[PDB]
Amino acid sequence: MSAPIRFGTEGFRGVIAREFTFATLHRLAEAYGRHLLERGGGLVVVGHDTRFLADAFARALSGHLAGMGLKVVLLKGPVPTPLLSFAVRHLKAAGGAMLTASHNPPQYLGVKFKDATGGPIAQEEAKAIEALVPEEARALEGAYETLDLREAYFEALKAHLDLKALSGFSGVLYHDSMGGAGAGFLKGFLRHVGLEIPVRPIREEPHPLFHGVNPEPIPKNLGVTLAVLGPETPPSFAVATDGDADRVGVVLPGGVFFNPHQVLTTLALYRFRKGHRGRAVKNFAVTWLLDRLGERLGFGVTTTPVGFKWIKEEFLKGDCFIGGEESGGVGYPEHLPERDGILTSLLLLESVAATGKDLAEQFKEVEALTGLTHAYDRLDRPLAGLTPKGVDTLDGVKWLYEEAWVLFRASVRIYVEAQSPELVRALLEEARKLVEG
Repeated sequence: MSAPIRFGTEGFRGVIAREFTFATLHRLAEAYGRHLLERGGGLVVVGHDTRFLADAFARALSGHLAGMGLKVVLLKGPVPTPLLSFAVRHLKAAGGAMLTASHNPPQYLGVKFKDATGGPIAQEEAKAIEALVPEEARALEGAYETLDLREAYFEALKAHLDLKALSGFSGVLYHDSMGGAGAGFLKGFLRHVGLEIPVRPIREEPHPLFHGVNPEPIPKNLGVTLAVLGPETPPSFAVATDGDADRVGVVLPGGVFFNPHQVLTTLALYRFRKGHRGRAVKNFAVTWLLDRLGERLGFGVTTTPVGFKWIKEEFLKGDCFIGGEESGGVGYPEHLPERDGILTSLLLLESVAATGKDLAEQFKEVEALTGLTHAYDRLDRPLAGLTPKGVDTLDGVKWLYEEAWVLFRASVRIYVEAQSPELVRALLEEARKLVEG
């Protein structure tokens, strides 16, 4: 029969013109509209990133939903996922749909749904929408408004930043947009609040092929940025936002990569010292330095399986101050129960200005306070000369060691954290031979 449209951890994803076609988009639109009408209808906000035809798919989805009876607002131009999520809450909409494949290769596109709280829909809602996908659908049209909420988004951001402290930043901020939707948002925000902090753009021009790399802010896709920062000096640094800017990667002077674990713990420490209380939420693949920081300084740490839905559920409890993943996505409860790479970039900037220490130095302080050294890598039974100290199968299989951890996840992906990059590499080499044949 017709091609079954199965979702994959929130939303649908596929290769453009293969599984992700206008025909499939309209079937998904029908499912989503029926789902919303069953709950009272309302306003729906639609957005898209810079991927090829994302704009056309978004217009098609908007028209279809409008033709079904939903009030629709399509955000003007490519927008970061967090702006779409913000718009949903700001406009008091029943939900939102974002055309994006985030950090995935150029050929992919997908639809990611947000609920009224301005964050990813829960699994239960995802299943409900999936169940309503019809075998066949029509390219229904309808009238809708197209709005620009950039200014309002900037005003919302302002409310969660220490502008006085920010003005003290003495360096330059490089912003590698990777040809993605985060382009111009950092300069925009600063200009919006009259902060004369210089922002030097890198790959700012929107590009469906993201200038020849995957819009995932990791070393293999950051060659150009690692080069630009090579001869730079502290406290200047670069933030690289992914395709839809819900994630960020950092590059320091000398062309040194500052990973998600370093970003998350550095920001957790900074926010904690500013007085924020409650617990930090992290998925299963996040550094154990966060757990240690929490035990050392006095804040709880909740560990969840991989999937931001788990972090959002906890945020809505109202007793959290930060939530993060090993992929660069970080959420701030008092802002939105969503990953926001733009706010993450601005908080990193704030931390450097307020503390007077560049990111590398702030992380060194994290290592001092935790008493642990950090090294990490990912590749997709005792190992090396390490004596195991237990196993944890919350999500996948994690072998515990003294000062080292090895996680196997059959999504096979091997995540390793150890005291040195050399041990990390050795562990991966020995762990690998365990999945060979």
